[PDB]
Amino acid sequence: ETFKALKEYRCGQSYDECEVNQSIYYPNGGDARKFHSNAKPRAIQIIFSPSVNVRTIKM
Amino acid sequence: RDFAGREQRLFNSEQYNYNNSLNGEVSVWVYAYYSDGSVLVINKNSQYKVGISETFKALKEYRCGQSYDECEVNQSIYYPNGGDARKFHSNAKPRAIQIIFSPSVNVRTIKMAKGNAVSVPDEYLQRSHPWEATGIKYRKIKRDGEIVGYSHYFELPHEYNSISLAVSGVHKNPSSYNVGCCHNVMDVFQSCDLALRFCNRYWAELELVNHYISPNAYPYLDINNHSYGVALSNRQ
Amino acid sequence: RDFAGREQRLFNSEQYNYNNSLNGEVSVWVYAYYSDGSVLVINKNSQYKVGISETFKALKEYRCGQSYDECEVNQSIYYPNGGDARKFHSNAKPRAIQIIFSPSVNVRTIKMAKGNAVSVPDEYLQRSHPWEATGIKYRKIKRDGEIVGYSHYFELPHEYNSISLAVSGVHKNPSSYNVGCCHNVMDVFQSCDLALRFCNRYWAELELVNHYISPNAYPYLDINNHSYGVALSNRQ
Amino acid sequence: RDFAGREQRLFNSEQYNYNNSLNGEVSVWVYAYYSDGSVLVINKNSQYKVGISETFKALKEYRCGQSYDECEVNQSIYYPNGGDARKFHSNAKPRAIQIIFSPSVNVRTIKMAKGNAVSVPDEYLQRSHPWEATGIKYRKIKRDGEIVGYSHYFELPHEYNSISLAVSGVHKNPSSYNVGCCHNVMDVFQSCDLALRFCNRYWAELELVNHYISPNAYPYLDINNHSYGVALSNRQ
Repeated sequence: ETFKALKEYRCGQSYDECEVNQSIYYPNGGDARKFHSNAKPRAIQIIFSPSVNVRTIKM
Repeated sequence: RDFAGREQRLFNSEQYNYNNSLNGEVSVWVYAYYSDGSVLVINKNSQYKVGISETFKALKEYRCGQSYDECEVNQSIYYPNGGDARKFHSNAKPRAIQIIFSPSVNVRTIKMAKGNAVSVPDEYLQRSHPWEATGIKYRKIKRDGEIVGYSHYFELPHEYNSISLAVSGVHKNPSSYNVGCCHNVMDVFQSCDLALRFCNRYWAELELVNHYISPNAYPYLDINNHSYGVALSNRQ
Repeated sequence: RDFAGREQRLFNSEQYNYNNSLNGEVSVWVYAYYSDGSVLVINKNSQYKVGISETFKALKEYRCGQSYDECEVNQSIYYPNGGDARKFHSNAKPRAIQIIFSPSVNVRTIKMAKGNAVSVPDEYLQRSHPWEATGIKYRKIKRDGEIVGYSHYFELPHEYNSISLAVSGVHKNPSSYNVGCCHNVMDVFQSCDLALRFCNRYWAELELVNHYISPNAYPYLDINNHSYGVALSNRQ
Repeated sequence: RDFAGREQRLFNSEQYNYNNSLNGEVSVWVYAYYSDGSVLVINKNSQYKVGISETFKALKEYRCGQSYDECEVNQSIYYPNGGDARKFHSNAKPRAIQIIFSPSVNVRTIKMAKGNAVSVPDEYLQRSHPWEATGIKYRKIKRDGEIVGYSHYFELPHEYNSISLAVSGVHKNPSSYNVGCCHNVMDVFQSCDLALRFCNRYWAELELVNHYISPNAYPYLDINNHSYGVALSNRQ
């Protein structure tokens, strides 16, 4: 996934968040009205099924 | 005895050489140029081999935060007079494309499928070879006598230039070790999963050079034929 | 014989001392910190004594020019499962609070009522003392060895930290003259009417420091524990 | 020898008695009842004395997340035929009011200023006493023979019942210690700053009883004359 694809999207509920992205790709590159976008993930968890071979996992 | 000097030159040379090793990246970028002066970039970075494939509709200009008519434009491009569009020429169609590869590609492996608007490489499927080997057309992007990238640039200036596009290249490998043979083939399959994609639309080529090409040390060739990138081999 | 020097030092000392006199201001600020990095400030400035009191709803983030769901969030915070909200945690809830007093406060008079979301100080009214004397928790904000303000900072990092908040302090008075006794009591009642309030939401702590704290010569303690303010007593 | 029993009775009695001490809360609630069956509650909780004051406009129904016409309604209520409203009777006007005090009030100190729509207590300012002492009208809200609160209920069923409203009561003090005399007067001034306010609109009296009155152990008297609250003095 891209950076943008991991951000929160609430279907049925954007211009500012486009500029947030621009300001994250390059410092001071965007015209965003916020210091921290709450649509950014705070954490990630990766889970594999027990059928994986753990030694082959790559990130 | 100038060890700072020696280590600076080795640090840059190691970067050059690592990228060109079989442990390093190969990268492709597709730039689509619109009449409003904005530029869409799609980038993919992967080990072993890399490519990008987009539909006609995916290459058209989209300004996030700023559609029914453009849906009908598409219908009228798939089949003549097939849509109910209120415009002769959509300004969301790209006017030109530039394909850039990293210097770690082998240029002889570059392949391009430049289809029509319904995603057929050469008029009808029955007569289509699925790609063309276009490496001979790529120009060297050079800085300080070093090849920093490879460029293919083509205009789509005619009303009939309505395209789907895919491109692919393989990382150089001047060894006789086949990275896709039985010993490593599953690692190539994993590389498909591990490739990282980026896309964004910049309002102007200036913004593209200043905030995308340059900060990332990427190669670029601008509309005035000026080369951008960073030479590293045996350089301080 | 350097009269410019002497007068500069006296001008600053007079400012320090005037503020600490019974003719001077006492000021309180409440800063609420949101997860988007924005900061709401509420300030009150008054003679004799000063305070601020806000409801749970009043402390939540409001971006002017940029609601039904947040109304239901409130209902679900007043009573568990009492609302029809489409979110587990409202990002409009403050994550932290900082209380700052001017150096003219008497720290021993500081009182705080930190209620629950229905404005009850300590679980049920029947068992609530209406305030706590929290002065012992205030840190000195210092510049150049001078106390420029007093700070109490507390996080609300848990889902259950849903608060109403009031704070109050009295201007220092090392005299035995009671400003609230019969000779001056009506002037204290008028001071209630005369207090000036300010509130605003700044997009970042940077903007708060640059455009609110610093231009006004106010004390501040930032999230990196850095002190801001202006030392004036016997200083040029 | 049943110490669990004894301690349970003392725990409840201590709550009853603490609230009635000079260290405890006194609380007032104003309930405004609308024709759609919704109820606005305003609560204030403070030491020593407490009150609420609202304008005519502030008492009208507001459904958050769900105005020009209602602005003109106001104009036509301030002066007859003064507005351009598209309705004879605004359903946002309250139909009734209930004032409830905590049992820690002294009923003889209760005062109410029930003004007209332009906030004048009795027709013209020149002839207005600024309040009426209405304590004799308050009913005891009782549970198990214990007074859990005091209630004044009045309908506004006529088109001309268009009101501004303020109410105030003092915490009981059967001692001869004057809490507002010189030794404690500044603490009463701080209590003004420390009072906590709450307001909310519940869709039905059911929701008000279930999610506001009952969870908080507050007194209430419903439209069927049923009493709610918790008796604590010498009770398990």
